[PDB]
Amino acid sequence: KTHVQLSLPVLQVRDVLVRGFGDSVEEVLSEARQHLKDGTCGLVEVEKGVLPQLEQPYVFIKRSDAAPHGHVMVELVAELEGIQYGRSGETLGVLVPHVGEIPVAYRKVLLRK
Repeated sequence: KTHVQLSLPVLQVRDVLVRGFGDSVEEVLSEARQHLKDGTCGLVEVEKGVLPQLEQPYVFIKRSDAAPHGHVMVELVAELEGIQYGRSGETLGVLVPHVGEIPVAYRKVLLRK
């Protein structure tokens, strides 16, 4: 399928144990997609002071359209030193590995895969 229905655990930035997916734009997008497929991906909602507490490169989920079955259609955009790789809509948050942190909520998304 070109899209996959996912429910992403929303983590508080100070709980996150693994604060990024790797060391290159290509690696973080790769690893983010693998964790999304394996159900081991969390979401941190972006507010003042969140991103400096996470590791670059960043992987964002961004709204790709204006929401089947409650699931917002999203795609991945990476960012490294202020340059984004991808073009999409509003940020829903930044993806991080999930290694068992307790979430505060779930974000239903339809991921363009």
